[PDB]
Parts: sequence; structure tokens; C-alpha cells
Amino acid sequence: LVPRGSHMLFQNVSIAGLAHIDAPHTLTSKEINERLQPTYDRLGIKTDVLGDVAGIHARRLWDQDVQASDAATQAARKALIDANIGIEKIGLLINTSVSRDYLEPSTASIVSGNLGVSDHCMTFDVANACLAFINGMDIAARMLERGEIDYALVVDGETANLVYEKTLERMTSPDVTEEEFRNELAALTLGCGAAAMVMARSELVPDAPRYKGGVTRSATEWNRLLLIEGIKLAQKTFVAAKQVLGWAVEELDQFVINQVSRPHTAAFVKSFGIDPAKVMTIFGEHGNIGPASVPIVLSKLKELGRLKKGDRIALLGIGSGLNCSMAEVVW
Amino acid sequence: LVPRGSHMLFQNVSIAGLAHIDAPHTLTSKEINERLQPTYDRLGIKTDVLGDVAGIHARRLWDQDVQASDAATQAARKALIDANIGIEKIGLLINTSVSRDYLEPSTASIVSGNLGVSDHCMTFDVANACLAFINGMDIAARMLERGEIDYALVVDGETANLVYEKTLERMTSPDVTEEEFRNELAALTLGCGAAAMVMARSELVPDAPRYKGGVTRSATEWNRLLLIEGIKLAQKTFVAAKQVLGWAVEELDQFVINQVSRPHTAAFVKSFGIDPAKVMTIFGEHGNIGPASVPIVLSKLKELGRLKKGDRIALLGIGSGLNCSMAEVVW
Ligand SMILES: C/C=C\C/C=C/CCC(=O)[C@@H](O)CC(N)=O
Ligand SMILES: C/C=C\C/C=C/CCC(=O)[C@@H](O)CC(N)=O
Ligand SMILES: [Mn+2]
Ligand SMILES: [Mn+2]
Repeated sequence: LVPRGSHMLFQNVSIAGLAHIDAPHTLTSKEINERLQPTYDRLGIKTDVLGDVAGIHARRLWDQDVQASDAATQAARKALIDANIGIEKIGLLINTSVSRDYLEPSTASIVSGNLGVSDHCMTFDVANACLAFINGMDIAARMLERGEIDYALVVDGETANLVYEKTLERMTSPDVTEEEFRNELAALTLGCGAAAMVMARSELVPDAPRYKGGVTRSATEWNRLLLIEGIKLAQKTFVAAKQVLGWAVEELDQFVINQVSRPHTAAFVKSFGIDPAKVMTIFGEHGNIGPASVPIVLSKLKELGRLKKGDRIALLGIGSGLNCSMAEVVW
Repeated sequence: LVPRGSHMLFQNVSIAGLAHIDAPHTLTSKEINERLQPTYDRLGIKTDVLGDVAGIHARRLWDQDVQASDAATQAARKALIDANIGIEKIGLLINTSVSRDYLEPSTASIVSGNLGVSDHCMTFDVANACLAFINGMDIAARMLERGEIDYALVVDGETANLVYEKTLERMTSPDVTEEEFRNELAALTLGCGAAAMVMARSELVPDAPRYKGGVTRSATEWNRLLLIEGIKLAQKTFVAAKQVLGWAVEELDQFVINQVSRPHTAAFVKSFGIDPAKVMTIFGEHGNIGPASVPIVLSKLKELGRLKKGDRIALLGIGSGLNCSMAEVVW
């Protein structure tokens, strides 16, 4: 009768399985710079924007022409093994990546066809920049909590090889200006990789990690500056999380944050007073893997044995929109 | 304790408002053919594939460079007027179109920024070829039924002007073959338009039309032939609808079908024995408006006064994937 925050949390949703793929090919910003060196000179910038401003040593790329669906399929296979279940159990598959095979059909239907889902499995894509994986988890959770399905797959594969090729080669043309060159430059922090998660009704997977859900706030009036507005949005979203999830910063055990740049992380951790030891980071070697960053970090934590039963894990993203979501997992 | 179909239907979800935009510029297939006539000759095809095989007289195009977000925004404004509510009531906005402004941010966040949504409004895109509008209605319904929100906007704007321009001009090049030309040709059945819907909790809008929900089946192994497999998927989806919604063909008052081609409609209506008078059609003058087709047809029905309290309306789509969804509205 009387609402309270805790009421809209999910009670019967768990994480049954989780996997990630690291893309194989390391590319350093050293190599990239040396390719860029003559156009650094030409325009006359002595600053190493990548290594020094952004703090990115290197990112990973695919070795072949891997399509988003290919990478998601691979991660999906691993996550079904992690969960110990066959594909015939899956009732929903959502694809959440920014990289997409086609305008249509959906990338989800391609991954579904690859894995061999049943004729009962519902499939669609969600797009929301870096927050989409959290969006897809929530959409699946609502079907699970209702009892419409028993298992769901949320997948995300990212490719940046073609982005680099076009952009690297603009940023060595004689006809490029500075406002041009500086804009294009952000393209070169992006990285490749993939992640997948199997979610389930908790009674099917007793004592699996629990997905409680979370909150979203937006500042779509905004669809130096991005950083400031991002932090302000995140502060407001943190209040909403206090109100629903009962969060205090000191009671949380990990912060799984979308992975952008050393300054952006720095600003985030200071502004909320977080112990940086509770914020695993991968941008400096993997670059920014977009919406796949969050589950990839969570999967790496699990695998390095860094999580334990009862840990409170905060998943959080600030994304173009602007949008900000925060959700809790209890390991 | 014991499941039954009716259990997973929505009890507290209504349609509060509905609007469509027709794109202004008529283009006939006559004109298009006369532009194509010399390359009909060259390859030596005496068949009028558009007018005779597909049955499309004409489609509508935008007069200016209208972006998907622009068209959705317009339809959205109309639907909020239809519903008699301000944008500050909206807690969710989902964009379901195939046409997209950017890889990111989401088209939804752009429409949201245009309308002026509150900082509480969650926004994201869904992509699933022609079925997405039905997918977005269902996603919103689950949030509404739970009580997470009170009002949602589902929007869809489609643009095809640029598709035509590139394609028309391939299909007049000297270097085009027949397998090429025939493939490209399907591009020219597509049309422009937009639709928006306001959904709400039923107690907020007493005696509004009721959204019950529906069912989905897939044949993603398939991600002349498409037609046959489509009908077979639809027949299986109809069985699922019988099992959940209790459908019989004769008990339904309208069939709101995604709008493809005269043969595809024909095959559909015969295979299920539907009275063609219960299947409003717009493809012959508007072409195929993709996922916007369904709500656009529903909006036209309402406006021509063709629906009455208690009418059972079947929304149905067969889409690339292959996927098939069917849902019920009770007017
Ligand atoms: C501090 C606020 C900024 C963090 C947000 C991320 C911006 C840089 C990116 O990584 C974007 O691609 C994220 C996105 N598109 O949603
Ligand atoms: C009879 C089965 C075929 C009907 C399906 C539609 C195919 C033609 C189109 O209109 C596609 O664009 C639909 C789609 N992409 O989901
Ligand atoms: Mn290599
Ligand atoms: Mn005109």
C-alpha cells in the first residue's frame, strides 16, 4: 500500500553465468603515435594526447574481420558453459552492443541463429551507448521476475578495427585541420572485446549471485564540459540509488564502472570519495570497450577470484544522452 | 499455482494516446519506372516489378532532410495532445525505428531532449526490424504493470529519401547486372512516415483501450522462400496466441498487419482464411513503413472512426529474423 524504494527491487533474479573475450591483437599508442608523428609536427602539437592526456598505453583489436555478432556468439558460448546449461533453456536473447552487423535483421537474431535457439526464444537489440548492457539486464530481469521465462542471455560484441583504419588515415592526410584532428582523435581510445551473461530465476540456481536492479537518471538537454555534467548527473543518480538501494559509498565492496579515460576515472573517484582500490580499471591496456566494459570488468573480477559471497557490487555507467544508471549485484 | 495462458497477460495497461504523421511528398511508381525505363530495356525486362509484381502505385517521402528523430518528435507531440498530458508525466521513452540518426547517442535521447523530458525519464532504442514497435509496447507494459512508471512514450520515425537516391542511381548505371538490379529493386517499396503512442496504467485513464500483450515465435535458423517460411512461422505463432490469448480468427474484429506487398498480404489472408475487409491496407500508396506500419494503421483506424468499445484488435508482424509477434488490443 505504502511505496518504499526496496519494493521495486528484484527478488527472484540471479546471475547464472558470465564470460568475457579479450581481443587478441595488442596495439600500443607508441606505434600509433609514430604513425601520427608527421601530422603532430605539421599542426605543431608537442602534447601526446593519447598517452598523456587520455592515459591509454594500448588497446586490443581483433586479428581478422570479426563481426559484432561473431564476437558476441563466442562470449555467449562461454557463458553457457559457465552456467552449465544448454542453449535450449534460453527464452530471451538481447544484444546490447554499439557495433552492429546490419540495419536489419537485428544482431540478436544473428547470434540466436548461430547458437541454435529454440522457436520459443524472443530476440531483439537494445541501443543506449555505454549503458545498454545494464538496460538489457533490467529488461530481462522484469521478464524473469514475472515468470515469463526461466533463463535469458544478454550479449555484447564490439569491433573497432574499421573505425581505426578510416580515422588513422584521415589523421595523416595533408588536408586535415586542428578542430578536425582533435575531434577524430577520440576515436583512437576505443577497443575491441566481448561479454555475455546468463541470467535466471533464483530458485533455479540456488545461491548464485543476486541482481537487485537499480535506477536511472537522465540529462538529455545535453544530448571539459561532458566531464562536469557527467559528474553532476552521477551525483543525482547516487541520490536515487540511496533512496531505492539504500547505498552508502563505504558499504560497497567494488565499483564496476564503464571505462573511459584516466582523467574521467580520476574525477569520478575524487568527486565521490571512493577508495581507488575498489575500482578495477582496464582502459590503459584495453581502451574503452563501450557497453561491454562493465560486464568485462565484472567477469575479470570473478575469474581472478576477487569476489566473495555477500560482496556488494555497484555497476555504474555514465553514457551519451546524457544518461546514468546504477545497479547492485550481491555476490 | 497452476499456470494458464491468461496469467501472463497484462491487466493494468492501457493506450492513452496515439498519433501518426503521413509524409507529404507523393512519388508514383509511374515516375520511378520512367526514370528506370532505359535500364529495364538494357537488361530486357518487360515486367513492371513495382506496379505489377509488388502492387505499389506510389509511396510517400519527406520534402526536406528530415532525420528519424525529427519525425518521431513530431508524432510524439501529437500523441501527447491525443492523450491530454504534458511531457513531464512521461517516465519512459523508447524509440523503435529502423532509421537511426547515429550509432550514438540513442535516437531516443534525441527525441527526449527535443520534447523536454524530466531527469527521471529513462530512454533507450530497441531494434528488431518490423516488429520493434510491438516489442517496445511490451517492454513499456512490463514497467507499467509493475508500477515502476505511470506513463510511457513509444515512438517511431522512418526516412527513406537517402535510400532511394543512392539506389535509384545504381539502378541506372551501365555497370549493373540483373541479380544486382533485382536485389536493389526491393529498396523501392519502402516509404516514409511516423507514429507515436502513449501508454499508461489503466486506473489513470479509465475506459481507455486495453493492451493485453501477446506472444512471439522465432525461426532464426533463417536469419519465394521468405514468404513460405513467414507463413509457417505465423501459423505457429497463431497457435501460441490461441494458447495465451484464446484467439479464434472469427472472434477478431480487425487485423493490423505490417504492410509489405500485395502478394504477401494475399498469401497471409488466404492461408488463415481471414475476411480481407478486416485487414486495412496502405502499402499501395504509402509503401512499406517498416516498424511504424502497425501503429500508423491503428491510428488511421481510430481517426476514421472505424473502431468501437469492445472491438478485439489483433496486432501482428512477421519480420526479418525470422520473428513473428502477435498481440491484442481491446478497444
Ligand atoms: C565523467 C562523464 C563521462 C563518462 C561518459 C563516457 C563518455 C565517453 C564514452 O566512453 C562514451 O562512448 C560513452 C557512451 N557513448 O555512452
Ligand atoms: C509473409 C512473410 C513476410 C513478411 C515479412 C516482411 C518482409 C518484408 C519487410 O517489410 C521487412 O522489412 C520486414 C522486416 N525487416 O522485418
Ligand atoms: Mn595479432
Ligand atoms: Mn512535395
